Amino acid sequence: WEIDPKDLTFLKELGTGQFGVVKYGKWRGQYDVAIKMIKEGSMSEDEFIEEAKVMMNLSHEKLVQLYGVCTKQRPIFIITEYMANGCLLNYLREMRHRFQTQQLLEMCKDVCEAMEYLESKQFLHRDLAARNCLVNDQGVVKVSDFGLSRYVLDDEYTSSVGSKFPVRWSPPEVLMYSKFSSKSDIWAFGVLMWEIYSLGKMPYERFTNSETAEHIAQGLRLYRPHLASEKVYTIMYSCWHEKADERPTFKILLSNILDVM
Ligand SMILES: Cc1c(NC(=O)c2ccc(C(C)(C)C)cc2)cccc1-c1nc(N)nc(Nc2ccc(C(=O)N3CCOCC3)cc2)n1
Repeated sequence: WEIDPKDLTFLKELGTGQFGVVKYGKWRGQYDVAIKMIKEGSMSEDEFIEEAKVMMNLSHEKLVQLYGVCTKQRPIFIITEYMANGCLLNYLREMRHRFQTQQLLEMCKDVCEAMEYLESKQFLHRDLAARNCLVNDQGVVKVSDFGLSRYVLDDEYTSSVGSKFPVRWSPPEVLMYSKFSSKSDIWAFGVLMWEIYSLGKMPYERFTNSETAEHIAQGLRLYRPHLASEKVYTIMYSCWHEKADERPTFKILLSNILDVM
C-alpha cells in the first residue's frame, strides 16, 4: 500500500479537486504521477486508510491506476496515474477540437469497459460523470476516482439535497432514499453517454438541481443529443428505467456498444 514521500517530486500544479490541492510530478525519480494533497477536514480519513487496500488492488487498463498512498503525514497524499489531457468534460468542450460519432462511441466504450470490471469486482464508483473521467496521450478515456465519494466530508456533497451533490447523475432510488447499487452506477453511465454526445452540455441545463429531482420523479428523460443515432440512444435510455431491476448490466451495455460499432 504505502509510498515514500522522498520518492515524490513536485514539478507542476494540477488545480483542485474535492479533496483540495492536486499536483504533478515524479515517483521513484522517473514515473509520471498525479498527487492529491487531501485538505484537512475534507476526508473521512481513518475509514479511507483502512479500506484503501481494496482500491489499490483494482487494476484495469481503463481505470486511472491508484499507485498508492502516503499516510505517515498530514496533509495525506494520494498517488495516481497522470492522465495528460485532464478532465474528459473539458476535452469535450475545447471549442477547437472537433469529433466524430465513432470517437464518441469509443469514449463510451472505454468507460463501459472499466465499469464492467468494477461490476464483477462488485465495487461502486458513485460519482461517475464526465468531470470524473480523464484522458491520456493517445486520447483514451479512463475512469477516475471510483469509490472515493464514500469518504468526502462536506454536507453539500454528502447530503442528497446539498448544492455540491451529483443530482443530475443520480437515479430516483438515490435522490429519495440514498440507495446506491450497480444500477445507480448504470444510471450515471447513460447520463455520461449523453454528456459525451452533447459535447459537455449541463444535462437538464434548463432546471436547478432541486427542479431536476422533481422532474425525474415525474418521468423526465434526457432527449437524444444531436450527434447520437436512435441506435446509441436506445442504449443510453435503457440506463434510465424507473425500476432499477430493469436497468441493464455493464456486461449487456458492453455487448450493445459492439452491436453498434
Ligand atoms: C483527478 C483530478 C482532480 N480531482 C479530484 O481531486 C477529485 C477527487 C474526488 C472526487 C470525488 C468524486 C470523490 C468527489 C472528485 C474529484 C482534480 C485536479 C486534477 C486531477 C487530475 N488527476 C489526474 N490523474 N490527472 C490529471 N491531469 C491533468 C490535469 C490538469 C491539466 C491542465 O492543467 N490542463 C492543461 C491542458 O490540458 C487540460 C487542462 C492537465 C492534466 N488531473
